[PDB]
Amino acid sequence: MHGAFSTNVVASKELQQPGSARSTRHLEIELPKEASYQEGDHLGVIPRNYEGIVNRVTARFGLDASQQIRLEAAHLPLAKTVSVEELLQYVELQDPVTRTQLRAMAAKTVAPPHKVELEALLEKQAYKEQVLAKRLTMLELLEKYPACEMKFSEFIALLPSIRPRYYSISSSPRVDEKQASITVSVVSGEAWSGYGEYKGIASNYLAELQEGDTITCFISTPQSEFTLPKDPETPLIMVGPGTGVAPFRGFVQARKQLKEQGQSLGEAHLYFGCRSPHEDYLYQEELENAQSEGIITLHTAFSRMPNQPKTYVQHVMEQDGKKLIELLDQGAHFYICGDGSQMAPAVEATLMKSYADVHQVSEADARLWLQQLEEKGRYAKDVWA
Ligand SMILES: Cc1cc2nc3c(=O)[nH]c(=O)nc-3n(C[C@H](O)[C@H](O)[C@H](O)COP(=O)(O)OP(=O)(O)OC[C@H]3O[C@@H](n4cnc5c(N)ncnc54)[C@H](O)[C@@H]3O)c2cc1C
Repeated sequence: MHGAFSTNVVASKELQQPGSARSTRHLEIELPKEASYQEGDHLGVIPRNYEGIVNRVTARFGLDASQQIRLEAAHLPLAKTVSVEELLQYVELQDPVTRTQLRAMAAKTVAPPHKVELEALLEKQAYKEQVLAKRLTMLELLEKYPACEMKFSEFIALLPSIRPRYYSISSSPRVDEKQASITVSVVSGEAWSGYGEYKGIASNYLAELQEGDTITCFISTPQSEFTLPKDPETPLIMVGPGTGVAPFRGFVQARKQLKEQGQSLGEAHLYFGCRSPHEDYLYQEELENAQSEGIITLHTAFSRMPNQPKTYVQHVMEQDGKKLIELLDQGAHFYICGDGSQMAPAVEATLMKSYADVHQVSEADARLWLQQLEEKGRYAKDVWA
């Protein structure tokens, strides 16, 4: 289920502070009559490959972007004439090199030591350590091996089809049913492969869009429900550092409308973490206003404030253990969003340890407690790698 539609960008702006070395974007997108969404839904984005990486390919093959050509034997337009540059928007250009890809290159290689090296990469250990660990691509190996006689049409056909990227919708449909926002951390750094500068495909595509540009996307609803309790007095604990705040911005906007409609709201704790308020404290103004209107209680942790200890949300949670565990005993829902590889597990461990300490039980009893909480639908994750 990818029921995709084309539509316009209504806003696009930077969320980090002037002089941050990093970027996080906020985009507002319009939705057509047929689409609709709910808090905790995702936007599926079909991205385009950026100019830099398209030019690296046409340069390697000595081709002009506009050169029309036709293929025949990825989801490629076959038996149609189509330029090179548009063919190149159908495929992934920076996935690790596959074993099929390596064999194809080896077979077209006429410098013998270079063939020995490409074949070396097929072995189990080398493949794990030099290809997969560093995310070494076919493109980077073609640039390294200019006398590999592979040709464009064989290149294009060996590549995977371009995949969508998911973003947690950061707005509530209770404010505007036909407009949705996303919050996009921009992937950028030195390539782990060693070949220059790395840019994440969808995130840099999204970062470069402007008001009036079009975008192809669809609404996706996750198998794991990530929604507010049915009763607005049921207490919430939300942990969402960095771009993890995204779905909680939707939660905040929802609660704010429910209040404006006379509903009473219970406690809602938002644990937010970032480097610094001088840098990446996304939506600070909105979140401080929300807190002032009693929509949330806000707890921050800063990793890089001069003259302060490095603080993460789990450290703050641990200080607040007693209170957070009493809340969960009264029927609170707990939510985590953001980084699933390090932050989520550590937050989970701190929650269980708070339980163990408060209720004087074993770690096994604390683990069973969390298991039961999840099975009741009260412990939800919107995390990613
Ligand atoms: C359910 C879900 C919800 C999500 N919600 C959000 C969200 O709300 N906001 C958000 O910003 N993202 C979100 N993501 C992540 C998002 O979908 C994209 O994966 C992310 O934006 C990166 O995709 P990309 O195309 O820009 O980069 P890609 O081109 O796909 O590259 C991604 C890969 O590059 C790797 N990489 C990173 N740095 C380097 C480097 N220097 N050298 C080599 N490789 C590197 C990454 O580890 C990753 O493996 C979500 C993901 C999921 C699954």
